[PDB]
Amino acid sequence: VIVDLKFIPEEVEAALAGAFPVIDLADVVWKSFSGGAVRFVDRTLTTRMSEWVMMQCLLHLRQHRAYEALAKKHEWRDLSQPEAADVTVGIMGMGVLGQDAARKLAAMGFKVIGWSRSKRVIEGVETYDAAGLDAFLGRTDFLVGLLPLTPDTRGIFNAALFAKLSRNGPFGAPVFINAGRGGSQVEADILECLDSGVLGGASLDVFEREPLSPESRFWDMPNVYVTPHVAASSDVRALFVHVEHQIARFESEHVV
Amino acid sequence: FVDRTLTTRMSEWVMMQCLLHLRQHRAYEALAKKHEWRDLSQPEAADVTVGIMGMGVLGQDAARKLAAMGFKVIGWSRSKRVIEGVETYDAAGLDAFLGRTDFLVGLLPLTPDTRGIFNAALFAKLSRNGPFGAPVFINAGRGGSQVEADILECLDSGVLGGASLDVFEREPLSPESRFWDMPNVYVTPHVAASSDVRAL
Ligand SMILES: [Cl-]
Repeated sequence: VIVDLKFIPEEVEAALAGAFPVIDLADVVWKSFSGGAVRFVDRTLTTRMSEWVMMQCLLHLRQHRAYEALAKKHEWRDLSQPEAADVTVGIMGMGVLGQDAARKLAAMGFKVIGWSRSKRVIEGVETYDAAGLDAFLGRTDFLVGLLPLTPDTRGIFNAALFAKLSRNGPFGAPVFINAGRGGSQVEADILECLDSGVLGGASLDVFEREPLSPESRFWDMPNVYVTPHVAASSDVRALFVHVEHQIARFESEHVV
Repeated sequence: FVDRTLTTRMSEWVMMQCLLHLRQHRAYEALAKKHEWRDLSQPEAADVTVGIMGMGVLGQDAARKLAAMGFKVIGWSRSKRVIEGVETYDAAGLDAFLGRTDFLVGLLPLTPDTRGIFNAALFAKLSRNGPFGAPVFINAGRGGSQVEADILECLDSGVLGGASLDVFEREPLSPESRFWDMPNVYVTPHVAASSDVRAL
């Protein structure tokens, strides 16, 4: 089997031991069977994404940066701490990813509301539509972006949207979390809102131009968490089980 | 004063620690400090076993929530307990429990049965077969249940790969403690659950 994948080479090399019981062209294609989304539909992407989203909401809720700054000073000091039920997480995007995250955040105690341009009826979650966007934003303390990039979501996360987020929550200023696509945000507005305090903090997994430039100001900011577009990663061992099975079945799905 | 929010608050902290360790937060922050964009190989929660010692109210709440997030979860208590949805181990099953555990979570009360229970000999029985090759220790019960000199020695030797500590043998933790500067140790000042003073 020909393997030409621009993934982590060590993870590919390691995953070949056992797989296809192998012309590895770094010595099945992704920037040379597709390596990602005959396509590969990795069933673990949703649950992986929800781990990242949950982690961001907890990092912000539990004041991780303030406690780490105290730890760096070797200073023992308890801070006033809201519970998850004191914070409304507003999720823009009520597809598979938004629905999974909503359910899990609510089970952890967060108040959760959802938004999509056209109304969706989601069991257990109050949802808002385009006409209800202002009301949705005004209730939201932690804004979570799980939207696709379409013409309707180009630069949707912008200065005016951030200015309509709630300032009535326990931190007095909203937080922005995005793991959809960088084209959905106006990065200059995010930076200016962080500098001005309109946004109290952010978690960004996606950027207008990836990989994020080493000169970006996002890297050093005290209340911004940067991840390199890894909210969900495929396991290459899972890809080969998909290729083995589809190679075997063909010898005995998911054609584009 | 019985603050009804303590359980759910505790589970927030426990969930946060398990995700911080799972998602390699320290490694990604070190990358960010270098302004270096680099993806790391990433297990999913289903690749990690969280073993919770203490299957009272706190342990049960945490176990349920960790399993809903995708973690493999097992529980331990000295007495046999049957807990819906969670595999549990008893006194006789302690060594088996430890050998299956990648992230050890302490949610025990402090009694003569739990005094200094988290010690070098216990850490030596934890799994090294998980995706990081070394176990992690997380404690939010009481500091009297751990032997801090053993935690430090195990971190130095690599017997423990990292830790999250909310409780300590002597609180407040001394400014001279080695815990504060370690790259894979998270320190919180006994705040896994705080009572809301308006409720008092
Ligand atoms: Cl939408």
